[PDB]
Amino acid sequence: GPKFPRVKNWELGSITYDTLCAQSQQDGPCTPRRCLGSLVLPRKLQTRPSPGPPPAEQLLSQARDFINQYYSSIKRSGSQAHEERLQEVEAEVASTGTYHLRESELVFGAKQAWRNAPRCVGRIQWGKLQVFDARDCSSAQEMFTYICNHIKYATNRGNLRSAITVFPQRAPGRGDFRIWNSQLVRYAGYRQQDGSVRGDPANVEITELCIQHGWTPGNGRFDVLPLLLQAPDEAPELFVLPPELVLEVPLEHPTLEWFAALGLRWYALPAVSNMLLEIGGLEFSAAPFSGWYMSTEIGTRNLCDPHRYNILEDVAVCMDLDTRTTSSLWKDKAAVEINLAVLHSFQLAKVTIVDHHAATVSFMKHLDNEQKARGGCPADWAWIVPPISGSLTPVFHQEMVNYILSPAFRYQPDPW
Amino acid sequence: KFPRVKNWELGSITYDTLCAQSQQDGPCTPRRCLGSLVLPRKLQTRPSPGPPPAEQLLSQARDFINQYYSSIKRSGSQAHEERLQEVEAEVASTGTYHLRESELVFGAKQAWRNAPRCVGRIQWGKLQVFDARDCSSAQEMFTYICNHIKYATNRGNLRSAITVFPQRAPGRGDFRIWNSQLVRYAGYRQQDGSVRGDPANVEITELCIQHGWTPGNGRFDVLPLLLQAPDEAPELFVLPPELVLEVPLEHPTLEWFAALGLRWYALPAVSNMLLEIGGLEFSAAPFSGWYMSTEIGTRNLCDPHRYNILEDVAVCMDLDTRTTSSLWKDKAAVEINLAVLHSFQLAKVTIVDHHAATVSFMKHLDNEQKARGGCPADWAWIVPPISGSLTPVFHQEMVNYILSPAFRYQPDPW
Ligand code: HEM
Ligand code: HEM
Ligand SMILES: [Zn+2]
Repeated sequence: GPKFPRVKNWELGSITYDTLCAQSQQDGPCTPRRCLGSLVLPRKLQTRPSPGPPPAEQLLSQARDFINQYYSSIKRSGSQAHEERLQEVEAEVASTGTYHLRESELVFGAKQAWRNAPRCVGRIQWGKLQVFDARDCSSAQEMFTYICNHIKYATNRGNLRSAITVFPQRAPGRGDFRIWNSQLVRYAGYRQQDGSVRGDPANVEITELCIQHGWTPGNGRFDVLPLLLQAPDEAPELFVLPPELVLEVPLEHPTLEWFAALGLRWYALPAVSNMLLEIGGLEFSAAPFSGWYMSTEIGTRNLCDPHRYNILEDVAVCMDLDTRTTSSLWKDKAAVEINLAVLHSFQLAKVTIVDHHAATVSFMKHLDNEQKARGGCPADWAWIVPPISGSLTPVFHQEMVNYILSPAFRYQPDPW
Repeated sequence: KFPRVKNWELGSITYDTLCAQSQQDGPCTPRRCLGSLVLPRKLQTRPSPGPPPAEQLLSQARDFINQYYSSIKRSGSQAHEERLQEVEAEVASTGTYHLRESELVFGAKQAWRNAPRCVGRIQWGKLQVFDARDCSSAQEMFTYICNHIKYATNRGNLRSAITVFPQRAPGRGDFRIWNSQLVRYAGYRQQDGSVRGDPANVEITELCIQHGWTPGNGRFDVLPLLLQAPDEAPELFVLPPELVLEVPLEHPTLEWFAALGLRWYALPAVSNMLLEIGGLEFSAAPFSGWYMSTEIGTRNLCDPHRYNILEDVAVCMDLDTRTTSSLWKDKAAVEINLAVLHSFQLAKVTIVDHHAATVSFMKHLDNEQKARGGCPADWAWIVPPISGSLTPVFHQEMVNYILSPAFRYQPDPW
């Protein structure tokens, strides 16, 4: 049949062929000999800091592909404007070694990067992204201003709006604009004398970096961390987010009245700030983006991972479950109630959130839309299927093809 | 060259060097990963009307023989040398060769050990191997199969086993078991497309009927076996009821669960896969172990295209099925899995929960890292269908590749 990957949905028995993968221009980590699809950070995309200017011949090809993508999106491929733009880009790279995007090209590129993200289950929303152009930013202080405005706009008192703020692109010999923190909102992780951790263990390194840079630490379990912002060729500067700007939700349970006594909580805005946005070969090292949470991220991963808050046993004990044996399914029961508490609480506080059932059903719609629009959709099964009740959702039974398309969001090395 | 493998829960790292011994290609390429696909597009097992290239077969045979003698610490011995000559001599003159029982036993265990989708491999060394290569008819296949079932069931104290029927031969038809498993519940299509029983077994149910079976009309009617000897139409055999151990499902605290009339068989025995050892192919080699509770409680009973009982259980529990956010599906699923564990435990039938199973698999990974420098594993199949990240394997990166001896899918015989 068709010389493309055949994809089956085992629930419905339907079949599709992915032809979009034919457009991938960047190799992944797999080979016919072995599959490395489960690796979180395979040395592939990894945007290792490439100081010296990038080969003009390579950048040019990437730039042309992106410009072609842009003109195709507005249905003017081959037009005079299309060829003239191509000429402009080639001329700008010729005399300067790099080039710059027009406003509309950046908006298109940022949305495409999200659309192309294989690990994102919320892509049905890809067309609705507020793109803040901060390419005029010239200092760490100004970065903070842009970031605070982003947070205010995106949070919108609980009715969250997806958004991305784009700071100046990378340039040869010159330092990068960087946000040291992995997310705009992170809870401190304080190493204890006995080796344990109070707070979020995932943030021990950034917490210590903040202290090394003048931050006076607290001693709580949910202390919001300050931001370490870095402008070109300068040491990072510390900035404390005004409390009124960081919306949080105290967690309570719909029927278990004691759950609220646990003093648990989480912040409303998920905003990734350490990834690199790549568009037409241009690299935006500082381009924080945010959406809204799927409840399992908080209730299952953040609160129950053994290496995170690890609250499973505490909650199970409160529920008076038999934690001495696996067959009682105490972990399963506790996790369900914790996830329900997250949903209930966000709903009570009128803060946007989506449960894993609703999110996956919407992602299935997205796959259908994309099959028609582009002939496929790059998707990472291991990241799309939720961390709890996997097979109870539709995506579990849907085979997926994973590949890299650009524009794209990529991991990049830590600045320190 | 060698992939770095990290466990995100513990921060530990290892390097898989075993993957270098892989000689068979998977479906992935640097351009795109097809790791989530269930069946191969090409990695199938094409017909065998003609003898496989002597050179290819010979290289596979030698490699296997080398594996075998290394396992008994007699590599380079006189026995090793002479065995290689025997294989060389038989292939050169006949285009094929035959395994010794001791080698078949080693090969079967290795095939299990190499299965990337199996989370129960810590048990790989404990496998009862029944040599059924002296079988010449469907009737004899039935006798062997019944004996396999009796031994494996063991009154509830399940024991892993495999029965190996005659290997495939050039230009001759294969010995085959048409059913995907030795124990399967019928799936009867009714008036308006709906299905009574197991929807996964509609096609096989109809085949049985077409071949003379008198169909029942229940939700859990055990199907008869369609056994096929070379180039003969399949023959129908009804398994003696006393040989098929079943477990009535009830819940530890929910009195009404038993009223649902749910049940499941004790013995999971895959019968439609091919066992490949040293280039030889065994088209009929049913193998069995014991169930992990999620297979029954989550997939078999809750999959939308299976018994799909989630909503019935939810209503009996008086849950709010009005919206997804009440997590009624999650609550119902947990209780259903608890009922499975409780019931099997009560009936004294071997079963393992997903937490205990994954912990043992993590031990297996460590054991294999020391013994062979790695372990092929398919993440999507190792991580349980419920409570994925609540188990250790979720946080463990895995490398998937094909090693031989191996169990592989093959075309349906009809
Ligand atoms: C509208 C709400 C959104 C929802 C519910 C959603 C949900 C998710 C989830 C559940 C993950 C996996 C998280 C993990 O397991 O670590 C994810 C990953 C991702 N999402 Fe979305 N997303 C949304 C918005 C966005 C936006 C606005 C962007 C970018 C413009 C985006 C870009 C990505 C990327 C690049 C990843 C992978 C990051 C990584 O590899 O760590 N998402 N998303
Ligand atoms: C002793 C207890 C055992 C347990 C608890 C166990 C558990 C499992 C589970 C949970 C699966 C995935 C099932 C699915 O999702 O469809 C599986 C697959 C598999 N197991 Fe094991 N296993 C055991 C014994 C065996 C034995 C005895 C063999 C072979 C001699 C074996 C060979 C395999 C193979 C080849 C697969 C993949 C089958 C397929 O592709 O559909 N397992 N096992
Ligand atoms: Zn792969």
